[PDB]
Amino acid sequence: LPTAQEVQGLMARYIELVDVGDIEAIVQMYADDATVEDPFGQPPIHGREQIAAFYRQGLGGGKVRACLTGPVRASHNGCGAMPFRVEMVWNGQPCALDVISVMRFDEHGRIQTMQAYWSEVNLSV
Repeated sequence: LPTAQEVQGLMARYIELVDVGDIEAIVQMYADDATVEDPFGQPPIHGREQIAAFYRQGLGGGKVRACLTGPVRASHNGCGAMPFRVEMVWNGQPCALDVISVMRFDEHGRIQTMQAYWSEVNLSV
């Protein structure tokens, strides 16, 4: 179970992998029975293949970017939350999405749950 400092490291690492579009590396941060709610409110996806499929759908095009927009806030029970911005490209038009992601990590340092908070109000062109 990661310490607060290890949570900050793991979650900053997540953002880096997203930014460079390494699907394989991201999927491996997840526990075998992880769940992903993205956007939070939608039904959760479960299992490594479905999570893999999710990240391929979003990052497969290659041009997607991401960076932290403030520090990671970490707990002493293996959890953390971070604000970030995702730059992506629907029709050639640059757009940005503001997101906050909440993660719970398991006893092996792997992501057990991820919840990503955003909606259309957080999208800009």
